[PDB]
Amino acid sequence: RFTTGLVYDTLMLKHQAGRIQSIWSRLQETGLRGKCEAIRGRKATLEELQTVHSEAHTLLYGTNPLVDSDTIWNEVHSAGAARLAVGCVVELVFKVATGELKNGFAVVRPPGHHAEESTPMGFCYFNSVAVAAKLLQQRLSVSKILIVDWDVHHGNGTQQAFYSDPSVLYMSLHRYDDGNFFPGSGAPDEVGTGPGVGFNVNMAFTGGLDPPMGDAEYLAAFRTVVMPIASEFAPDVVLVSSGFDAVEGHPTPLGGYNLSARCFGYLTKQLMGLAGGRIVLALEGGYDLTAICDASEACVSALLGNELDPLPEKVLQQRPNANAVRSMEKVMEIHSKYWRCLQRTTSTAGRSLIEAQTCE
Ligand SMILES: O=C(c1ccc(C(O)(O)C(F)(F)F)s1)N1CCn2c(-c3ccccc3)cnc2C1
Ligand SMILES: [K+]
Ligand SMILES: [K+]
Ligand SMILES: [Zn+2]
Repeated sequence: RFTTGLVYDTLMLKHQAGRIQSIWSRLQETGLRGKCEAIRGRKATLEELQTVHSEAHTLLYGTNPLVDSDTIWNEVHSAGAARLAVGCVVELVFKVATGELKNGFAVVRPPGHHAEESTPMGFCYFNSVAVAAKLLQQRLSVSKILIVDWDVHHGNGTQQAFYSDPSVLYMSLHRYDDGNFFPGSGAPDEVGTGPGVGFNVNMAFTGGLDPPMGDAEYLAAFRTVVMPIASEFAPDVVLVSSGFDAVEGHPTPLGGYNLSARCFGYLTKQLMGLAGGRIVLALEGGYDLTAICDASEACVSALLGNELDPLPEKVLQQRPNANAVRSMEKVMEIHSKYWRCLQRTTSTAGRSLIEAQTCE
């Protein structure tokens, strides 16, 4: 059936209910699982992993040496789970990209976007989303790939992986606060290198939690930075590093923002307007079970084409806070040098959604 894909595998579970098991259960209980096609995953091959990572890294963490969660064998299993997470994502990406499925959501762990060429970090061993993109390039010759990363932390590995490639547009929305938030990378001025100059976009929020960024601020960032640039780029496939740690309920250092889960349904629906709807979302961060389950539900519902719960009038009427406007305007200023959609006008970043619409 030409519909929404899901990927999930119990061999990724720690105990052999955590995050991915709670999400899977929510999708079952709400009936959304019933409307999707659940595919079978597989371990990534060592060669696939080596499209992004070094042979030495892949051999060390990818190979089995041959479980109490409070021993070193917990981390050995997590590295195994990571190898499996990459093959689950690759499989879903290819089924959507070939037209077998319309779109997809990958319920996987551990996350991948912090993993660098030969350095695991931030709970990440292998960069699943980056590996998928490389394989779409090398095996299907896909001309344009947009990667959107809306986990609250900068996706340092994915930026690295494509920093000189103009055929892949990497766009990260993250808390930055002038280099004082993990992992410390992803300044707005990091725009790419060589031929890839201008094809790396760091929508970096600065100013701290005075006040925290919420729905109005991210919707405005999408209106002003993400969709204008993404539309002009005109990708053939969209991949999303879909972390949900920006949702309300994730405290100050391991989160700090007050997004609603509902807002991610709307962000998804917007992204569904590109690439003919060829979109796959892969779970990254977020850890509050209720928040990540609410958000995963909202995203899958959007992908299935269901009618979304209307955002509260309060959100639609809210002008973004001054820190958010300052942050958006700094990003636009830098990227006007590279994108026609940012050269034409002056900033309307301070308007609410209704105001932006009314003035059009
Ligand atoms: O910010 C992170 C994250 C690592 C990975 C994060 C993620 O992006 O949400 C991912 F990768 F899991 F999806 S978020 N840190 C910094 C704080 N931290 C800690 C803390 C230790 C002491 C006090 C507060 C936090 C343990 N491990 C970490 C990793
Ligand atoms: K991000
Ligand atoms: K790039
Ligand atoms: Zn995160």
